[PDB]
Amino acid sequence: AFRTQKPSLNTVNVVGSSMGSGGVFTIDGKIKCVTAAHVLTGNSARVSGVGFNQMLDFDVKGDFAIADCPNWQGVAPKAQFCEDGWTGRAYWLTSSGVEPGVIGNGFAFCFTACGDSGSPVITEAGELVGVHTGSNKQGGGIVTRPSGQFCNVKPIKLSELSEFFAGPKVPLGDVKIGSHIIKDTCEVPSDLCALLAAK
Amino acid sequence: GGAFRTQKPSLNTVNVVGSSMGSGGVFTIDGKIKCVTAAHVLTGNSARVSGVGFNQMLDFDVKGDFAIADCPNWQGVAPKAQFCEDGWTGRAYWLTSSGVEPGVIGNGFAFCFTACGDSGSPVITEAGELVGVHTGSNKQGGGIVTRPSGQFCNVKPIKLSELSEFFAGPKVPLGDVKIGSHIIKDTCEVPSDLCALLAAKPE
Repeated sequence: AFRTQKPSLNTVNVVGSSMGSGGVFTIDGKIKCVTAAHVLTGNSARVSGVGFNQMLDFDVKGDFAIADCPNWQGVAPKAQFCEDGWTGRAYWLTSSGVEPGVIGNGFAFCFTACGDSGSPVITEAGELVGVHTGSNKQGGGIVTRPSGQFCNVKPIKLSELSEFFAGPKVPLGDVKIGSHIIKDTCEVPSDLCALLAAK
Repeated sequence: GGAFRTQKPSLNTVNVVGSSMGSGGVFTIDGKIKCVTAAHVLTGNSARVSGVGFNQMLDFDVKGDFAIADCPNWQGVAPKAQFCEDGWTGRAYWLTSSGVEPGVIGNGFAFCFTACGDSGSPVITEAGELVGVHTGSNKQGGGIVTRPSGQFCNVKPIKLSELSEFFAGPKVPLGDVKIGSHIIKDTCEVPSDLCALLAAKPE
């Protein structure tokens, strides 16, 4: 809905013990690929994309997985790991398109689904936050950082979520919310209400 | 409706009915509660202005297609607003009678998917400053916004690349997405937020 129709160019499919996503970036001069550990079969998966297909082996910390792949001839955007404790708007580079979301203090918010595990999560400045791990199917996200630390699906204030969205306040209306959200307001910035109603 | 439009209007939005039916908004400007809309929706320089629990005939001061009136009896939300600076560019919101629609104010242009009834919608920066009021569009996103002075942007041609600079997200390929007759297609990739918006306009 708020997902693009096509993935970004550096987004890849990643198949190991299940099918998920990943992406390719230039980090520390080297072209690398990140995804979620749990989609790999052991430490390996077949990484496919436009003009690419090759098995790769990943270094792993918790659900975070990274690999060298110097055969990538496509674009590999520069991306460093963002500072720990960074919060803000971000993008989930999934295999079925880019979905917008939020990285907050101890939480993540984004509408994701099966096949999205492994998606890179990057800041609006292109810095890498981590990779998508999973969700409660209601916007409550699990993101894992290169350290291996992660956020769980914990209760959040609608008011706190709202701080990450611009636009004048509008009534929620009949828009259903998501059971991990503490509904501490019936009015929300328009960008957020448009996102919530698109779920 | 529009493209990425909220189901409900912002709390300060009003219906404006004069010689036509349009939108308008109520703000606190120079310490006074005022209503802005578009001059062409008025009858002469009057319209009936209504919201929940408010219904009044108002007389407006007009410059070009910009109109503003006093409405001191308004009891609802009325955000403080100052005019934004000349040459201001950035992301903005159109406060229409049928919901809030996101858009962009660029150098000599405006982009937002609008339609009949949106005339008179306040256009405001993400910080809440007033750019002007919505006047009209080519229905494919090329908009005319009229500033308080009466100055306005035409629906001039724009490069897709120049429109891209106002949107965040990794670059992604344009798929199906039809763009808009006034847009010069000088790239086939676009930041994800722009691609999502473009693809959300109905046939």
